[PDB]
Amino acid sequence: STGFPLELLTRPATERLAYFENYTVAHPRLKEVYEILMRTIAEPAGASFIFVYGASGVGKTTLRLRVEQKLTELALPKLESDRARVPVVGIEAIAPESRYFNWKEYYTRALITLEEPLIDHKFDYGVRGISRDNFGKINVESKVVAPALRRALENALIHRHPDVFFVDEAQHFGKVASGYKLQDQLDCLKSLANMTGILHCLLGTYELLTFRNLSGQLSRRSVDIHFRRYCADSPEDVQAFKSVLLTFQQHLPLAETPNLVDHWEYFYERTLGCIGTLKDWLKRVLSDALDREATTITLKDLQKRALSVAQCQKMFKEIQEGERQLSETEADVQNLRSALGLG
Amino acid sequence: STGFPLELLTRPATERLAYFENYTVAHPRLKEVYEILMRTIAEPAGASFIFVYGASGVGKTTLRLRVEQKLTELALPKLESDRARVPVVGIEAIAPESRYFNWKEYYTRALITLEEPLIDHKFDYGVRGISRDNFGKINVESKVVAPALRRALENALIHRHPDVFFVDEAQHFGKVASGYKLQDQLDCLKSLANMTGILHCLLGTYELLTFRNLSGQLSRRSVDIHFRRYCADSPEDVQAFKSVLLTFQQHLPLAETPNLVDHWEYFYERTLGCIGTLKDWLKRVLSDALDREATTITLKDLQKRALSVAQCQKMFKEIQEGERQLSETEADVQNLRSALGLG
Ligand SMILES: Nc1ncnc2c1ncn2[C@@H]1O[C@H](COP(=O)(O)OP(=O)(O)OP(=O)(O)O)[C@@H](O)[C@H]1O
Ligand SMILES: Nc1ncnc2c1ncn2[C@@H]1O[C@H](COP(=O)(O)OP(=O)(O)OP(=O)(O)O)[C@@H](O)[C@H]1O
Ligand SMILES: [Mg+2]
Ligand SMILES: [Mg+2]
Repeated sequence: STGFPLELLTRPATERLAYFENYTVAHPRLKEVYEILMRTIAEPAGASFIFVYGASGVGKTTLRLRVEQKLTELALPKLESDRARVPVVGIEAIAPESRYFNWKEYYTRALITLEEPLIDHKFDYGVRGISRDNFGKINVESKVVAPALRRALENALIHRHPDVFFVDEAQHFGKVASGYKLQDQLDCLKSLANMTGILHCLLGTYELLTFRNLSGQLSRRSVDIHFRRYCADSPEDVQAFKSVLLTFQQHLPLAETPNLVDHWEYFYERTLGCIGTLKDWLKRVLSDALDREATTITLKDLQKRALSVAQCQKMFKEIQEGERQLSETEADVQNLRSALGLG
Repeated sequence: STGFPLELLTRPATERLAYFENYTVAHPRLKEVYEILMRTIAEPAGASFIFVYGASGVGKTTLRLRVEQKLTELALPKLESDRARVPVVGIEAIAPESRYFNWKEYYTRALITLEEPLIDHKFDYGVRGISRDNFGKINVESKVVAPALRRALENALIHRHPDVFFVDEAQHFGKVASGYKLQDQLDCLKSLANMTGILHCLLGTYELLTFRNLSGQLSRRSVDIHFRRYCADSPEDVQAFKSVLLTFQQHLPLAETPNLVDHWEYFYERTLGCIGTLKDWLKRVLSDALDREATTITLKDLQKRALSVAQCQKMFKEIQEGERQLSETEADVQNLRSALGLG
């Protein structure tokens, strides 16, 4: 069957909720973005950054988890033969309490997350302020200055040599005081990548376009992957969203399968085509309908956990201007030819 | 009976005062908001913030206490088997002495409040500057810097894994020196909730509306619960307020039960429909009556401990602006569909 296992109706509420939460659906936009990211991570070819722009509810974190799992699986059979190598290191950027981004905490937490192998792996990193402990976790004193932590992190990266270096929620890199300091931040990241030869992938919302093409040297070693949502002007995206809604309602662990394709306009209204937001909405609706033990979902149930109109109104405002910066037209190509003299 | 026990008349005034103090009434708005908050807490579904707006007088603190007690009771049967688990942790935000909201005190106070379990729970907090003592109290020195406290708090939250982390008086988060820093504070909170996976509930007055819509990412993961007051324009709210007044006068431990529905316009005028204001005003009147040993209450007595016209006039100005900003109309949906192209 193309739907959920019908045995779940005998199971209690927790099992059905867990099954619905653990389900990952495959849709064309996620598939194409995942394929492009796999291709650009297989060989960087003189690139140090992968910029993955995606709106609030597009699947950035779950895509990162999926690619992390696939990279670990692909590295597994040679990992049995080759040691001193991690497949992938995944970290998330921290929004600082102060006005500027704190690089010392970033470096120490990068060392913490990267350095969790089995205790047999000993390297004796540089600087005397970094070591192991009795629990096997790296201890970092408060007296170590930021360049020392950077040198130790560089040594760890060049030793382990991960395939990619994931920095989730990369929007937090833009919290600085000086207007021009954005270039300096991105150049610091580039310098960290260069000595280690480690491809960095930055995941963030459409705000991350502030780091897009702020320098030509940085523009050369960056790859722009757009995790586009589903539009409404294009009938193809509308049909894709309808099909994904059909797949979701097909696999909902309920006694009566609800009909959802009728109010596709309603579902698009409160999700803007985002897939993670729709999945969370359906999860909350399922939890509500399963607390009352109702054999189905009712419209008013969708109205209960739907996001506020003000919330969805503004999300479109930042998405619409975000896509405008990412819009590539034939006019831009012609100006490139005219500037280059190739006309 | 539907009112206070008649035996309390023989008892001295202290027990009558205590009984009226601990007595709590159930009214439709409080029940609805409590149900919504419990539903949101049970299945956050990728939501890290619950912004519980409400005027000063709606019962936000009492709602928080009731939710805390009910969650503790619900988690008790599972807490019998599984240990090292706190059902719910609640802390109150502190208005800073300086011009900026300090985060070091917030982190250390969250660590103190979160970590008060049975001494058998040992988790060896990160960073060497935080440890236990001879009296079971968390020791935090001035040696540690704010990122170290943040790391220790994050590890403690991950290990304990509370269902929800209540933050009362959340308006104090707005004490900043820069306008963009107001968004930066919420970004820091979002990162803290993301990297630990702990649901954060913000309870505050209508000045919390400055945190309502800012960045699409924050809007996607921020539930809005409105603890609306009882308006006078709608007859249903007037009837509910009159029912609350009637049960309050039924529950007043006096030899003679006064007539309170008659002066419902006055109460309102001096309470604006907030149940907490009515409750504490009646508490003051009853305390005066018990001090005078008077069998009943008079309007005069109400006039003695009422609220000044200037006080209530400032109340309605902030409430009027708070409800105006939170007003969701069908016209607003029309622009959203028109902007989305679904009209
Ligand atoms: N294809 C998918 N299948 C199942 N669940 C998905 C899918 N895409 C997203 N989700 C859900 O979305 C959530 C993960 O967050 P998601 O990656 O969608 O966020 P984002 O909006 O891209 O980023 P951010 O966390 O920065 O706002 C999880 O609840 C996950 O179940
Ligand atoms: N439903 C209720 N039944 C009884 N007493 C209530 C009720 N709601 C509020 N109170 C009273 O209100 C007081 C608690 O403060 P309350 O939560 O009402 O304040 P608030 O205005 O919502 O919040 P804040 O403290 O931020 O101003 C107590 O005196 C409590 O007895
Ligand atoms: Mg995400
Ligand atoms: Mg209160």
